[PDB]
Amino acid sequence: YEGCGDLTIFVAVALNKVIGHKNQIPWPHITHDFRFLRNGTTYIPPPDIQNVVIFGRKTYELKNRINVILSRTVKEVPGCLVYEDLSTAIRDLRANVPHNKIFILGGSFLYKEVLDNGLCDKIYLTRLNKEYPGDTYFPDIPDTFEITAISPTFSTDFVSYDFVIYERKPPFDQLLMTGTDISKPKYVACPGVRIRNHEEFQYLDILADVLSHGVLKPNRTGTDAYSKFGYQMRFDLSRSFPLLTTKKVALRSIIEELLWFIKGSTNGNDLLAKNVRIWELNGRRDFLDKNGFTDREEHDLGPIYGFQWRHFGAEYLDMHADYTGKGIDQLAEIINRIKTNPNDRRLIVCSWNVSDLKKMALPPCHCFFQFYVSDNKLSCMMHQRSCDLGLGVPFNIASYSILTAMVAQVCGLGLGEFVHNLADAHIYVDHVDAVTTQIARIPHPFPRLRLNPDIRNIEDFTIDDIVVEDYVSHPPI
Amino acid sequence: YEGCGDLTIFVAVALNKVIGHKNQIPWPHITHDFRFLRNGTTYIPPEVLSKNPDIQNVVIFGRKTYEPLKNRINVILSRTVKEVPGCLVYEDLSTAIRDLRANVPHNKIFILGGSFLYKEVLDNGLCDKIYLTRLNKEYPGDTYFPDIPDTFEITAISPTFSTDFVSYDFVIYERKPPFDQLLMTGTDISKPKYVACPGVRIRNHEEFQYLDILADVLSHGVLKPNRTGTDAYSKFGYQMRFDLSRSFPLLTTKKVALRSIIEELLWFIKGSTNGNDLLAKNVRIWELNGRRDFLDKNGFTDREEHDLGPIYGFQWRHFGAEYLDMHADYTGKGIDQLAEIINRIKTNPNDRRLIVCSWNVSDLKKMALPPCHCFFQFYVSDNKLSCMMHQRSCDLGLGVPFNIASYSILTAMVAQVCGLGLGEFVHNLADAHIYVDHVDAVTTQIARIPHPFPRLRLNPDIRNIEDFTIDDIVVEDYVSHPPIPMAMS
Ligand SMILES: [Cl-]
Ligand SMILES: [Cl-]
Repeated sequence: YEGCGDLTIFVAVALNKVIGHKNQIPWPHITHDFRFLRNGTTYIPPPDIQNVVIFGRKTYELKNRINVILSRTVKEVPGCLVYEDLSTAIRDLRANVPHNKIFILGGSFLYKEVLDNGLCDKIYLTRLNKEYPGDTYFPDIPDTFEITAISPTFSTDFVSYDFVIYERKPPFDQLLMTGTDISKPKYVACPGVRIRNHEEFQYLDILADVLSHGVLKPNRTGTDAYSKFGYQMRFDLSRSFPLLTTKKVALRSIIEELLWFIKGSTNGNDLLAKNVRIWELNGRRDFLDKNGFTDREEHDLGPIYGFQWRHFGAEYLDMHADYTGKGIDQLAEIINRIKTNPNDRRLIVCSWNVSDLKKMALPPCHCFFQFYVSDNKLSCMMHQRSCDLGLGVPFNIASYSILTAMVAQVCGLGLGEFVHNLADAHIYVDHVDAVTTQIARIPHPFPRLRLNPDIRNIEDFTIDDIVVEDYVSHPPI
Repeated sequence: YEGCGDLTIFVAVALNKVIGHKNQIPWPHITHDFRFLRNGTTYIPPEVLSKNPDIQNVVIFGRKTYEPLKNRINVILSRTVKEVPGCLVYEDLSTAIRDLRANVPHNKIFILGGSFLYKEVLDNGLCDKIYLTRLNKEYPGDTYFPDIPDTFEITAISPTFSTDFVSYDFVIYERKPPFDQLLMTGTDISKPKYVACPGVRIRNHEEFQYLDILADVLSHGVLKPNRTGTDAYSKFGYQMRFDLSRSFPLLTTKKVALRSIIEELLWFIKGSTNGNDLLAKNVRIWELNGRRDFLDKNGFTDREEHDLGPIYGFQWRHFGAEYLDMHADYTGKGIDQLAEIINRIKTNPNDRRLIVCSWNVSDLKKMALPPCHCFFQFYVSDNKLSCMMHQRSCDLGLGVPFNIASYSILTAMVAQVCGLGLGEFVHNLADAHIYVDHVDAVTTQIARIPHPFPRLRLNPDIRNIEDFTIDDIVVEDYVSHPPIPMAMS
């Protein structure tokens, strides 16, 4: 295979490695993916030259490109060049047919032959987060390749997906003009990935930033933490559901917790009854008496989140009390105001009720969020005063992404962005090794969120009405 | 001068253009400036370094310039000394360069001064690049750097730095994308309508954060109505940060009324809700919103003129108190958040709950305006105080520059009283907008090249935050472009 190196693959691959079913594409058409494949395969560095596109006899369909077929069962096709061998086809085109670049568009045998003889330098692979029935498969990529580029996660009504590139294996004034010493972070997330458009990299980079540059200082828990202050992350909720994929995150507890905030409950038995334990330790006899709540029942958590959302300013008594018509129903008012005046700049739910702090088991961590409406899409921004990057923050991202999607449905709006402000972002010293493993993992396409579309009031959502589809993740750490 | 082009200048220059005084540096030494000059004049590209291991840069001066500059070929121009301890000497510049390039293997030639040498280099177009340390203070002197020809523009700006006695930055003046990066966005493969200072390619001045946001909102913001009747271009979610140990971020691209910012802050701190307290000091920030017509239109029909309700100050000092009117005595009532958080910082700086919140949901309806700067959080690490503030509604043209300054002063005040050094101010913008009638103003502003930021000096004797007065809060070395008129809508 002399002179047949540097061939580029384009392919779309399901989660179970299927690329074809009965000579057809095993999934419903992804228009986006064909826009992508076209754009990549027609690009000419900046007169009438074209790129070459090669496929096997099976691949049953291309404009503005040279088409080359590999068959031993046909030598004539309308419009196409035909060859019996890959060896023969590459040598011939590169000597006698003037072109820019050669792409390989498929048949498993074409891909296996291209891969087995080390003839491919680059693979543009559309990753689909779903298994599809099939009979034709993309061969395993040899350990000789790594992913160097990742796009944002996208989605259709039936799958989430992205594009990757696999490949084989700074001017002085930019340093001088910082004003600081001219002469490398101890930790870098996925150093091999050079084009880093997956939203999850926002999170990996922050982990890496805190471990590299955070100050080791103490805190209320006893265990110390590396800490740094001030970050902002954004997630496009029209596109994907930002549930982290570099480790497995379970959401059942997060969703029950959100629903419980929405019901305005301060009763921790409501969660335990569903075997949700997030809040258990903070409702126990020990923790309560230690924090001065001698006179309160176990699992009475005080006027925390849910109380503030539905009853801000009401006098708290106990978790059994009736607070209907008491205090200000922030959540209800703000949903109403979104429907009635989407341009309002005060679409805020504040849990940081300063008067009620002394009565709370834990003062709120996600203290404050604000909605925004622009072109019929709902955005949300949330302030998080204390941010556990090891264990906490990933649940918080999902929670407020789900809430925003919930509020958008009931208000008849599309989805914009969740913007998450982190104040004291920290990694506890015990988690340094878990995190080091995490930032080394290449992220999968994010999942999608599907809400029951019949639900028209925020109070009517239940756990079955909130489904995350197509969640592929690395193992739990 | 055949073959005598691309000479590179390094120079340090006062606001009045003085580079020398009695053969001495006019200002107290800036060691940072020497390290900068050193690093710039001794740098060899690794390409060249590997193919010539011992190669050095050349550095030229006239006899006058009185310190050999290690790791460089020191060249010295004179007509009155034929040899110097370990240097090359020449009658004139012309021959120096010709000889150096013909017969003395070197990497790059730098011109380190004498006015006449700078003058000769500029006049004859021999220089392609100037590395200039800008000082925001005039100093007495007798040697000046020549005016820089209109043929040069600034292409790089460092962060603003400061010493005990001046603020300064570094700039570069100069004469005059891979396909996978585009494909892998997943979106269109093929320019924003507005770009701030497009000639500046290295953009480390912090003010660029604010200038880039102005351009972003103009380029991509959505025009939307609001409660003022004047519409605005609007976009959601930004974050800016300012290093308050290096400089005070008073915007330089327009003249900002510092005095009005300070009086307003002191007014918040005292917990006052009487707009007359500001008017009595000819500060008019709040006048429109305490007016009869505006109070009545928003239902505050039995309220006294310029009684603004339980806004900011009241919330900082008396959160949860019952508001009666602006004359009522509230001492002891409500929760004194400012006092308590100040106390928490001293007692336990690693507390993760150092929050002052003005967004009192129970009091929103009694307010003239619900607060725009809702909520701020303090943070300590390495004995440095940082602050993060959430602004729900951000008037980019008029309000935001005041906010940045206001909270930077506050963080400095709180730092001083807690015995802390200075960290960062971190500004979170939610609804960031440009009103339609500020569009020309801002387009003017974003083309202007930032000056180095000023410095903040607090009276060190003040130990309680309530004892600060305007004389105690000084901003030094403020250089700015002219003011830009903008209507309050
Ligand atoms: Cl407003
Ligand atoms: Cl905490």
